[PDB]
Amino acid sequence: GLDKYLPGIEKLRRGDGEVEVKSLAGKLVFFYFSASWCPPCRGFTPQLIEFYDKFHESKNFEVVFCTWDEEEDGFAGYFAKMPWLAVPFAQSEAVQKLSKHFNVESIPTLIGVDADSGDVVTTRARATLVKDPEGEQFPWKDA
Repeated sequence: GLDKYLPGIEKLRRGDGEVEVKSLAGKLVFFYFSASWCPPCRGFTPQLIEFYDKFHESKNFEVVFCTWDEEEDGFAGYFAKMPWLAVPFAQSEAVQKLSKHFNVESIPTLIGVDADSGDVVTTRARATLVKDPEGEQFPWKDA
């Protein structure tokens, strides 16, 4: 499923180490496009962390940080503040291609896909999450 979005990437960062992309089986996967330099990201990130801590297990999803930072030691200090996963900085090319695939023109953006089928579930989770903190309408399915 996730082969389409992250061609040939087999591992993702988690805290200080990594995890196999295989460990995402069965989950809804949210790609989070953000950067340390982005002003509206600052306010949205804590809202996403709150939702994630409350619901990642019970609503069975994962978040994968897809960085738009272009400085290496930017990224790392920035991802250290997040509880979820990240595309490794060295694989920024995959992130750029993913961003184009989903027509992400601005950040923050949050796109949810089904790990197993690859189907896109929601492209507007950044807007809907802020209006639905208790996830009553999760996963905010696209028309």
